[PDB]
Amino acid sequence: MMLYSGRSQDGSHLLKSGRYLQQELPVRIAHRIKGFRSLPFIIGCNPTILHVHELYIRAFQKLTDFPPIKDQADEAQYCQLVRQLLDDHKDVVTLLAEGLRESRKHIEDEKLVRYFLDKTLTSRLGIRMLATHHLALHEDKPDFVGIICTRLSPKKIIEKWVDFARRLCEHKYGNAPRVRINGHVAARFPFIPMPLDYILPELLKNAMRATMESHLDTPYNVPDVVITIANNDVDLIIRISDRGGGIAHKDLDRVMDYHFTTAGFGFGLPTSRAYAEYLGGSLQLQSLQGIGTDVYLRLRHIDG
Amino acid sequence: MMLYSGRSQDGSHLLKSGRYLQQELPVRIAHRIKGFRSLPFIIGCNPTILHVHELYIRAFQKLTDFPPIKDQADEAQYCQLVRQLLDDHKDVVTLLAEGLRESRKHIEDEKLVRYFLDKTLTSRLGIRMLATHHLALHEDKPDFVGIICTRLSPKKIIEKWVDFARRLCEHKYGNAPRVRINGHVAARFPFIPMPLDYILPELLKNAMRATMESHLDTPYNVPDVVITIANNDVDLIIRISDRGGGIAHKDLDRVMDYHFTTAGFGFGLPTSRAYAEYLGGSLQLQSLQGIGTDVYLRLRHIDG
Ligand SMILES: Nc1ncnc2c1ncn2[C@@H]1O[C@H](COP(=O)(O)OP(=O)(O)O)[C@@H](O)[C@H]1O
Ligand SMILES: Nc1ncnc2c1ncn2[C@@H]1O[C@H](COP(=O)(O)OP(=O)(O)O)[C@@H](O)[C@H]1O
Ligand SMILES: CC(C)CC(=O)C(=O)O
Ligand SMILES: CC(C)CC(=O)C(=O)O
Ligand SMILES: [K+]
Ligand SMILES: [K+]
Ligand SMILES: [Mg+2]
Ligand SMILES: [Mg+2]
Repeated sequence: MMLYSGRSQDGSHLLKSGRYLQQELPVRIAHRIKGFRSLPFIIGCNPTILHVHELYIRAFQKLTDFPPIKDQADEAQYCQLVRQLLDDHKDVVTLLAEGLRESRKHIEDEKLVRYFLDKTLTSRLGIRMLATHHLALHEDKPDFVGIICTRLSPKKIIEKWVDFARRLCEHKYGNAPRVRINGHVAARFPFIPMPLDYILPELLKNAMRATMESHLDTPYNVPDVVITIANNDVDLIIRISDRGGGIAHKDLDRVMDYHFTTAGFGFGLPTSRAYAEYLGGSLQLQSLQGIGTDVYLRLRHIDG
Repeated sequence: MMLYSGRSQDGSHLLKSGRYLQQELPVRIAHRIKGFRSLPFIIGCNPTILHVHELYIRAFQKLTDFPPIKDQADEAQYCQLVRQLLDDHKDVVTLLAEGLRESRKHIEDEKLVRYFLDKTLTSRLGIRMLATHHLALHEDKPDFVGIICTRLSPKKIIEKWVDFARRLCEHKYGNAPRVRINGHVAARFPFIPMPLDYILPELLKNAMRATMESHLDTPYNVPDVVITIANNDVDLIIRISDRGGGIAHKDLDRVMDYHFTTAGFGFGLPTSRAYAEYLGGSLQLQSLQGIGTDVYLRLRHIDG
């Protein structure tokens, strides 16, 4: 999958981009439909799963019904369709979580659901990146070409999600750990924010929850979460280290399972890992039981 | 393999211990000999490998020639033999490193040498622990039963090796990183020091070297190495985190190979990992290229 960095004045690059998207979306949607068609019958019969299955069929129908893009007029209407579909599918992760929660227990092969979700969610991420990139090409935001930030600061985007997670945490516990950021705090490079926008708040919420729940006696005084940025020519590494007591030995093999939670659907970790690996990186956990957890997010730098 | 914690007044436990050792050593030595007999011919013909092979045969001969232990008089002489053998074999790791260094290049299957060394070095560690434990049973050291410390402080033993590594480092570079220790600094529990005595200085030397070599402009002012102790009911975790620049992507798949070094034989990491895993734990590396490395040593608590 490619994100067109091309720019032009007649607006021809918008046409080429739209034509590529028009070519690409139906194919990738068809792959998701095949995934639904191959789900174990008893899972596929779940009304929420069926609802999502039908959304995808409906998406494929609308996309294939759209005439080949001939001019900017057509391209403009196609963008309307894509916006509609993006919105129609915005709750898909949540619907799948819900539909699978109970139903998947009716199945011996637990590998199956994991594979279906990894494949379905990462293909969806890719689909949404492509579509959103095309739409964003019409925008005149500085330092962006579509959804590509030409000079992303890891520190800045981390801070954005830190403020977000801290507010959620303060609402629930009356306080939140402070976050310190160190390492390559001045790094700036071309990068696509979207996956960080998913992953970072998931990891931050986990770290803050763990910290508060292990400090119930001193909610007014909890250990900082410490984030380290390492930027090299190959990848970006973001280490998130907390003193929230660690992931217990008895839970460790379970925490990367969809649905597993000690508490919201238990999707944060497996989804984040699937996204990271889909993009050529990884997500690794180091548990110091009794002390805390280090989470390492790695993402490959831009292929230009 | 079992370390007899039994104690008695007639000195009968020394007899039982000796009889067990007399039973156990020849068998385990015979296994090492089989390992030499199965080495690729061209490696087995290396004169240094042949020398080590012959040492093991000679060990097996002496052990099997020793009459069955009947009384404390016999047990005492057996201890003399064991002391001799421990001393005769003290340079074995170094001889194997040397004999294998070139010779192993004459071999397609690089898996072979790794397996031979993992197996040979860990079996040897076990053999030396057992023998040294028996000898130590004659000692009256407080807080020890043989080589088992009844109340080991991880902080204390870490500090011992910190002082050791720092002196080596200062000798070579004119300075050494300071080391801070945090987490469960007051932990005390029954534990066998011997494996830590191998592993800790290896990891500390790596961390200090990396730190000095990445700070050649400011040898008088280098970042601390930070060690975190986590003690729980399952394992002991010792995390050693440095700011020495990390292990490069191009080296990462090689650093756990025997002989691989960027500089002394390149044995520190693979040996430490083999020892940790032999004892039911592990050794894991997290590289933040451009920033530093976290090394996680885990060792299972005592099985009583
Ligand atoms: N930093 C952490 N410290 C301690 N436990 C954690 C941490 N991160 C995740 N976990 C554990 O992993 C489980 C799975 O996390 P996740 O997939 O994000 O789902 P959720 O947060 O919805 O439970 C959590 O319920 C929690 O028990
Ligand atoms: N903490 C560290 N930081 C950077 N590089 C490291 C670190 N630890 C190990 N290495 C790399 O791994 C290689 C292998 O280490 P090791 O097996 O201990 O052998 P040696 O120290 O003899 O080279 C080292 O040469 C070094 O390049
Ligand atoms: C292009 C849309 C159908 C978006 C999509 O695939 C999804 O979010 O599920
Ligand atoms: C008992 C000894 C022979 C010691 C040993 O096996 C060794 O160190 O190689
Ligand atoms: K989970
Ligand atoms: K090595
Ligand atoms: Mg979560
Ligand atoms: Mg070393």
